Formats: sequence, structure tokens, C-alpha cells
Amino acid sequence: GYQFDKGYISPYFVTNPETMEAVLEDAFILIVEKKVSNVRELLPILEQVAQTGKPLLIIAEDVEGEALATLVVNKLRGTLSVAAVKAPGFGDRRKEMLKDIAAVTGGTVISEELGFKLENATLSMLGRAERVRITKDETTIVGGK
Repeated sequence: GYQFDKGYISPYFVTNPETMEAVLEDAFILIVEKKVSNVRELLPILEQVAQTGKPLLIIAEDVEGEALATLVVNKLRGTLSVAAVKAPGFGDRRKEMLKDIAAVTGGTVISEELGFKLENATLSMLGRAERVRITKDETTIVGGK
């Protein structure tokens, strides 16, 4: 499995309060280099995943504000099975680890600095994994595709 030392951004993402873990199976993986704050650029890809019924892990520099609130209310209501974690590291080390995660999961790194806008993402840009386990402190990606 591929592990990294950042856990869930919000404890509302837990799925098993016995273990205080979030466990996502047959999940899509959205890998975003930037900070996500505005709901509007996340809606398009959330709509696309919602119709699939499969879970989604978002890895971003951070997820805050209205975008975070949106994720929390949809998870608590059972409308989406989602979790978000911060990208590990900073600077070139962060960019290296996002590349490794994309490679392991078959996804594409959505990088604003290279010109890609999040509102334009599609399901084919998402990575996939058989299982994701997230604690307060770490994320493990198992069976990346």
C-alpha cells in the first residue's frame, strides 16, 4: 500500500466511529494542486461522481470554507461518500508526492499553475483505488489502479 502522513481534514468524514477511520472502497481519487475554497469550481466534478454512486477522495493543498462545508453536509446527509485530505509536504516535495499518488492510482494531477482549471475536470482524470483508509494522521491507498 502507498501511505502518506496526512489524515482527514474533518472528523465528519469518519465512516467508523469505533476506529475513528474513514474507509472508502472502489473510490475515485481527485488530485488537485491548489487550495479549494469556492464551491463553484468543485460542483461539476461532484455532480459527475454523484451519478456513479462511488466514493471520492479529494487530495488538495487544502479544502476550506464553503467547499469544505459542502463536503461535510453531503457526507452527513449520505448524498455523497467523500473524504478530503491535505497534500503532504511543501514546495517540490509536495509536487513529487502528488505525482507519485497519480501514478499509483492512474489519475492526473490537476494543476492550476500548468493551466488546468478544476471546473473542467472529468471522470477520466480521476484515479481509482480498491481501498482507501484514512485516520486522523495518515492516508493509505491500497490497490491503486
